[PDB]
Amino acid sequence: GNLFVALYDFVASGDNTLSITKGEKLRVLGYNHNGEWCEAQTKNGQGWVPSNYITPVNSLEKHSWYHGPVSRNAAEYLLSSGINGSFLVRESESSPGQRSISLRYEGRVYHYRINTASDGKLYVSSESRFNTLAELVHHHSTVADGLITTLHYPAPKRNKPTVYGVSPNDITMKHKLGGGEVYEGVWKKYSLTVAVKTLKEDTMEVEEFLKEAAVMKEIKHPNLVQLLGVCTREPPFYIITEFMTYGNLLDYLRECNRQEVNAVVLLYMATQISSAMEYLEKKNFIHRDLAARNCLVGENHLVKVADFGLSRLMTGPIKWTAPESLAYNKFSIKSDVWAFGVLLWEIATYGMSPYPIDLSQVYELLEKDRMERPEGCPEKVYELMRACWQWNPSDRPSFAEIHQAFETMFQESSISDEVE
Ligand SMILES: O=C(Nc1ccc(OC(F)(F)Cl)cc1)c1cnc(N2CC[C@@H](O)C2)c(-c2ccn[nH]2)c1
Ligand SMILES: COc1cc2ncnc(Nc3ccc(Oc4ccccc4)cc3)c2cc1OC
Ligand SMILES: [Cl-]
Repeated sequence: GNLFVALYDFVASGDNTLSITKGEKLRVLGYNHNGEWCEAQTKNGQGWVPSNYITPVNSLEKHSWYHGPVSRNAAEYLLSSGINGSFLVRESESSPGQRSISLRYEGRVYHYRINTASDGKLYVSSESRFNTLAELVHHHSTVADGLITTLHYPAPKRNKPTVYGVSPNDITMKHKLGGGEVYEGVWKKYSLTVAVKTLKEDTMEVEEFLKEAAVMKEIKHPNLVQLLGVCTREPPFYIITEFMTYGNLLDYLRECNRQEVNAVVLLYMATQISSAMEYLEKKNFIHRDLAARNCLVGENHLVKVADFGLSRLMTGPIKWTAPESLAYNKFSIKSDVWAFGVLLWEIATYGMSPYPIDLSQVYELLEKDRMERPEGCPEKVYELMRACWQWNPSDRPSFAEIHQAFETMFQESSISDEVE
């Protein structure tokens, strides 16, 4: 009804950004070039606001139980911390317009489809159809009516929506890491915590460091780290990226509390990384340094991938390479598929050192037959990483194929159930 409602809290602290509290009423006056920001007027003032942080009043997103387009296993992770009656309504990522209800009950997560009849009345069971989705959700929150339990408690959001650009349109240096290249720091103009990477050369050339970053600036995916800025005017070049509070994926995995980080969490991270790699491959970009250290962990196990196009740097890296990448200097997605298979072995092993096996002869060890089953790794997952390690690179599945497998691997089961 011409009005908008804020879905997430946003602190302004920006050029002309407007602070919004969840549930505030907004009148939208316009949008910026990319649409990631929109000018809004509220009872307090006028200013720019992230577009994904607010939704139209007539929108179905105004409801808490509607999480928009959500992966099936992402929804399963969302319901992992729930109780009986915990539920969410999601849009199918593979085919949009298809709606599903994910409902948690006694440790299980059940998925139901909201099918539309010839009348257009959406329904879950054929005996009760409704004109609108809100009617159906209200009815199934009143009685179960064919569901295993009533839709009682909408699931909370996993993370705030990702925005591209700190503004609609060198600086403070904090502590580095501790040791045992990348520093944490503050941007004053927007007063936000960022990560700054310094570098020397070899891969970081004179004109490549600027023309390559232009392609990197166009890297925009929820599971890919965002290149906020670059500073090439000083002998130490600065790479400004988002900040992830939990840091290294390998360090997280080795120190994590496995009761909180269970098999569903592991598949959530794997699906995130696979979707990031699918986005990178579909754009014809090669990561080249895929591994656990180059991934980062965020809130609610939000995983992002960094160090893409980095190739060199840090280095204080043999086992994550393709057999054809170090023998003949290959540049391909399939090498990244091999690195992804090693990464998934690491995830299945909770961060164990790969090939645990003489390094000085590992190449040969591969000319004939690869790591064995981790304890509890489902045979499907080992099969996937097995395909990811092929002597001929053409025989390895695409990252899109890997993601499609991952989503449909446990359609009639649970990864927690299929541990053994
Ligand atoms: O959950 C586990 N694996 C998993 C989860 C999700 C997967 O799918 C994906 F998609 F997420 Cl990769 C794939 C694998 C798991 C549980 N327990 C384990 N332990 C055995 C020794 C004991 O102390 C603890 C191990 C293990 C074996 C070797 N090291 N660790 C693994
Ligand atoms: C809490 O601990 C950490 C938090 C982090 N938060 C964000 N980023 C990190 N690492 C990073 C930063 C910039 C960078 O530069 C590039 C970015 C993309 C592509 C190429 C280069 C590479 C890695 C972090 C590292 C951390 O400890 C290892
Ligand atoms: Cl929306």
